[PDB]
Amino acid sequence: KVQAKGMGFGGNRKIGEYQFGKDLPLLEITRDSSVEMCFMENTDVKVVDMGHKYYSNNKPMQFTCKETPKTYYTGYSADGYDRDNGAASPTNDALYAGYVIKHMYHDWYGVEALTKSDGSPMQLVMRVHYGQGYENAYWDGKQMTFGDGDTMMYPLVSLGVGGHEVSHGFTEQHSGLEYFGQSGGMNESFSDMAAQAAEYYSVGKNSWQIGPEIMKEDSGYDALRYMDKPSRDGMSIDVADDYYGGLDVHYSSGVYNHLFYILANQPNWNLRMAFDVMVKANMDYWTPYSTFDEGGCGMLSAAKDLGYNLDDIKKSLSEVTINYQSCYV
Ligand SMILES: CC(C)C[C@H](C(=O)N[C@@H](C(=O)Nc1ccc(Cl)c(Cl)c1)C(C)C)P(=O)(O)O
Ligand SMILES: [Zn+2]
Repeated sequence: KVQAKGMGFGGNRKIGEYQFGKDLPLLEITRDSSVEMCFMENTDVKVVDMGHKYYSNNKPMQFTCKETPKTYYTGYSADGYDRDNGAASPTNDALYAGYVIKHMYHDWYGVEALTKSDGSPMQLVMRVHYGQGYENAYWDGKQMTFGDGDTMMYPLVSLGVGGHEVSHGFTEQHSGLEYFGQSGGMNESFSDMAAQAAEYYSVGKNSWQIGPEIMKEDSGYDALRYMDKPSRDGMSIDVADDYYGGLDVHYSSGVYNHLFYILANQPNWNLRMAFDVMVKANMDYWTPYSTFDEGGCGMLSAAKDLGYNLDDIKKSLSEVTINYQSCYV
């Protein structure tokens, strides 16, 4: 097998169709020239076509690429497409999203996005077309799985959704924030922060929302979540003092989502600087049962290591009613 390039399409009916090879770079694929077969796979990312099944052998998506129709059109029909539920090619978008997320973590932090139990780098396995009408995505400890959506959502393959799911793995392999209570809200938030960071890495801008690009225009929802004012969704909370023990992690995530938005918008600050503090806290300070307040201490320690302004962080923490005075015993 050799290194090859893939030309084709991505996007969906809402955000529009674009072309790998014109609007965005070509995709990194592999080819077995002896059999004129190509694979949606490279060293860093493997795309699996689940075929709307709930299980798979996780072999890479494979498609015919003939010397006489190097660069080849993607898709089982060699036309650049892999259409499903209003998306041009969720498998192309998954291969690109994995590239972006892998290179964001390498370029910004010199770290693998994912690693095995023994520290060896872990290939990003992006499993697409999962299930029948599955309107979600999930991380399972070793790979990222994305449905094709149904009446409410387009296929859930985007930079943001991919960044969110890969970063559940980043958290599991670092702080290990447990997926309930306050630590679980932080876990969810870090993944929503990484969705923004992936967008910022790719195009230098981010929506401050989760999933607007995959919500159908007739669903009645503009987005899954809003980071500037989480309570816009009717359930998420904007400050730590509004937390209660029965609040799901997808709603208590509003605390650190709002905090991330606030910090990134302090004078002189940007998304990358805010994410630097969060990533370093996840890597070096946050503990599996962290409270919101303890997570603020970790942010402060991380910022001190990086040389970043602590008063700007303290002001942001106070705005989401996190008690950082506790950090100084
Ligand atoms: C970026 C996205 C795709 C990540 C996933 C996610 O947030 N999507 C769902 C959600 O809002 N769930 C949710 C909300 C409330 C409760 Cl009570 C529970 Cl149980 C789950 C769904 C609505 C698409 P993930 O965190 O599960 O991997
Ligand atoms: Zn999540």
